Amino acid sequence: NLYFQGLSPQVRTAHIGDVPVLVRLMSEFYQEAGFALPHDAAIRAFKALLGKPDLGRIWLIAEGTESVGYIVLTLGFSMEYGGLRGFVDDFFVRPNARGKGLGAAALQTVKQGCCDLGVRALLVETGVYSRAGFEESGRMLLGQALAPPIHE
Amino acid sequence: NLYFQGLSPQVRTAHIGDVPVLVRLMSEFYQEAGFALPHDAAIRAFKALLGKPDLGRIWLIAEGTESVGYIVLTLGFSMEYGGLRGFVDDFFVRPNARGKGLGAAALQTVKQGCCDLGVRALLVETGVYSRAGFEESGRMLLGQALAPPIHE
Ligand SMILES: [Mg+2]
Ligand SMILES: [Mg+2]
Repeated sequence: NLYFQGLSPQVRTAHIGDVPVLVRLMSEFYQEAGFALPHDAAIRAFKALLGKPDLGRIWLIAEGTESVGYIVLTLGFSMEYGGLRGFVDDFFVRPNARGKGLGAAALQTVKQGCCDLGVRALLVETGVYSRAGFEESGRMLLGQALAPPIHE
Repeated sequence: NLYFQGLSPQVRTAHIGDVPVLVRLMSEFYQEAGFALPHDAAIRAFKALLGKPDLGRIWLIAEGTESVGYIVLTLGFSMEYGGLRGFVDDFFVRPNARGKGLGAAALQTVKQGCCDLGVRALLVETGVYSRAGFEESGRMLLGQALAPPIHE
């Protein structure tokens, strides 16, 4: 199939004016998991990231006249690669918009963005991912919170 | 035991002049794993990180007149926390200097550094970690390389 027939044009860069829609989408994403998302905290986070491109990038996933999803890339240095690595830090497609290939398109867009930026690797914390070239790393992830998460 | 009797003063911030020692230590770290580390790539990586504090921080672990280890903190945005999270990105103590509590001191220093910076969480990819408050996150990590790692 040809480019215009596919879903790549449906994934677009997000701007400051998109914050209200991004907040709604993140709120839906959180509600689906049974969490309440404070609107101030969400606004703060999206504005912080949009205000400093060095931190990463956000794309919205469009269908008709609506954004029906979004994906967030965050960036950090990696000694293993001697350069930046990226994370698919958050990724949401509305339930009604799933199973249409939008998620796959979003991941391809982020991967292309990474290559364009000279990003050396792309990771995600967790089907759609496997087909996008994400495979299990085999590394045990440890952590500790130093502050409450955003939904608190 | 009192502060001066402990190992916290043994963990110090690294500067540009430390690059030759950092490269040797990273080379030892890599050789222990059976890898050869290109010296140009190592120099490039340490200089990049030391040149841009927004990317993270490096500490050296001192014993007598020698650095016997180092630890690297890298920083990235996290939507989950609505702020920066940190990674213990690399961590090496020379074999002869292990089992003396130096690793524990290094991790405490990084954790304090994170709190001072308003970093919201601290993660590590993988005993010493457990006692430093790192516990299994339960999240499967997926990834794909977009470029060769530093030892290639
Ligand atoms: Mg999340
Ligand atoms: Mg490493």
